[PDB]
Order: sequence, then structure tokens, then C-alpha cells
Amino acid sequence: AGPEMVRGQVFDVGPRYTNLSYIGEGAYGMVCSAYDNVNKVRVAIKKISPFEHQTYCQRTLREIKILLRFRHENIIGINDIIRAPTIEQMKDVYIVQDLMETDLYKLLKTQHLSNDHICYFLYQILRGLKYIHSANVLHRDLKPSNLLLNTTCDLKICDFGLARVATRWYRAPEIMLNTKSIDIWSVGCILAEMLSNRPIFPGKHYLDQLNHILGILGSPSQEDLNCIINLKARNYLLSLPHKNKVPWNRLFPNADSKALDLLDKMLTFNPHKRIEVEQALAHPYLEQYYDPSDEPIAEAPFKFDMELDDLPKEKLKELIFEETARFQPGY
Ligand SMILES: O=c1cc(N2CCc3n[nH]c(-c4ccncc4)c3C2)cc[nH]1
Repeated sequence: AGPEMVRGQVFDVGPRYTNLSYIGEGAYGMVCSAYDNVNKVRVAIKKISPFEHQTYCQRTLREIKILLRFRHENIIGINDIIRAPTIEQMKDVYIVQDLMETDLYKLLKTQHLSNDHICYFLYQILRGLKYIHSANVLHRDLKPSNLLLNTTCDLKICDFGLARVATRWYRAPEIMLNTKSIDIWSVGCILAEMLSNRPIFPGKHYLDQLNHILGILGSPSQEDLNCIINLKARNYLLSLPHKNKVPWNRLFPNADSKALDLLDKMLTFNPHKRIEVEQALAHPYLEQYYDPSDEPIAEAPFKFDMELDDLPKEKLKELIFEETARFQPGY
């Protein structure tokens, strides 16, 4: 027979994983679902080809190391990793993970959410984020397609390729004008998107991203623009005419007033004044779900043993080969 082929990509994951079906592709690689003949369930398999680029090698190693350390209901795990028997033959890495039903991006394209479901999904996002932040880790790329959902509305955060120890539509202003507050801004954008089924700040480019933000928040104050900022971005913001602030209730007239109060606190221009994860979980909007006795935190802060940014890609490939050795049948 041979290895299965999907949308031009070889998925060399047999004999254990068969009956492959395409899910999607993006900067993370290509994801298929497959039948696991050992556990007798369908799983997700992500194929990555990172070895030609130092940056892609860093991302692959960071994701593996973080996801194999983390253990939380609202965070995707890694169940298995497939790669070649020798480092010379290793060109691709297959990360096997729990298969979910859909992601929030696809769900929001076809479904109107009830207030109770928006509240429940926001709670799960924040519960997972509380764990990530408690480990001194930033996700850095929270968006609807990175939030996975199963048939019983369990939510898991995935894609830790850009995660670090503490689409541009979900990027915080401080990222564009230059911490944990960058993830809170992304969560605020996702909340706004759940309230209206449309992105709140759909910029076509960086200047347009700034214009969409100021279009709702209004012109930034002197305090908002006093810190370290890119000179070009500061000059651009100063060259703009005054913009009025749009009240949240005008943008989301049918939303729960408590949801808009929390939205206001997450979508704060100044990161020093933006609400933190624990305070967001304790907000009255989340009162029905908030359960501090059932919101685990990391046992210790996450730490990489080596300076990964400094390592040549050949060294990173050896570390990836070493990290994945434990999954080799038979180790
Ligand atoms: O890193 C990553 C990992 C990703 N996935 C692999 C894990 C997973 N389980 N279920 C799904 C799924 C996604 C969409 N519709 C149905 C199921 C995925 C998607 C995606 C982006 N980035």
C-alpha cells in the first residue's frame, strides 16, 4: 500500500494511524484527523516541516517542551510524536493530539451563540489562560482558530509555537507600537467576536489595524502615548485628526451589560491599566462559572534550559530529535 497522501502532502503516520481526513492548514503546518488503531478513537495529527529555518525549529521545540510539561483540561496536550528513525532522514515531525469537533473560527462563521455559551467559552479560555500565565508563559497568538471545541462544549487552547516565558486582528496595540497583557487584549477581541459574529478590529494592514482600534477607543491620551513607542508609529498617531470614543453599548446594543463592562477592561489601550486574568475570572460577568477551588495553577514557573534563540538550526534539530526519542517504538 504505502503512506497516505493528503492535499499533496505525504502523511507518513501508518501503521498505527490510518483513514486520514483533511482538517486544515496554515502557518502551523497541515492538520488531518486519523484513526488510531491502538486507542480505537480518531485523533488529530499536525504535520510540520521546520528544519530549513532556525525560527521554525525554535517554534517546534518550544511547543513540544511546553505542551509535554503542561497538564490542564483547557490546554491541548501531546499524545504522540512521529518522526524518522535517524536525524538525517528527519524532515517532518507529526504531532498527535486529541481530536476536537471544530474551532471557534468555524463555529462563529455558522452559529449565533447564546449569552450563556459566550460566558461559558470565555470562562474556559480564561481558566486555561490562568494556568498558562501562572507558569510565567505568554501564548502570543490567541485567536478563534486556536480555540478548539468538542461536541459537549469543552474548550481547549492550542498552538503554542509562538509561546514564550514572560492575522493581526487580535494583536495588542503595545505589540504594534513596539507581557501577559497581550493575551488579555486577544481575549477581549475574541469576546467581541463572539458577541457579534464578526472581528472587532479587522485591519487590512498595520496602519489600518491602528485606525480600527482608535476608531472605537478614540484618540489615545498623553498617558497612553508616554511610554516606549516606535517613532514612526508615534508620529503617525500624532498626525491623525481627533477620533471620538464609541461606547461599547452602541457597538453591541443587545449584549449583557456585565459582558461589556469586562470587554471595556480587556480592550484598554494602556497595557498597565488592562485587567489581568485572575481579576477577569472574578468579574461579575463570569459569576455563574467562577470556581477558584477548581482552577488549577502551574506547580512552578516554566524555564527553558538553553538559550533557544541563539542556537543554530542544526543544534535545534538535535534537541528536537532528543525530545521526541521517548515516543519511538520501541524506546
Ligand atoms: O497547533 C495547532 C493545532 C491545531 N489542531 C490540531 C489539534 C486539533 N484537534 N482538533 C482539531 C480541530 C480543528 C478544527 N476542526 C476540527 C478539529 C485540531 C487542530 C490547529 C492549529 N494549530
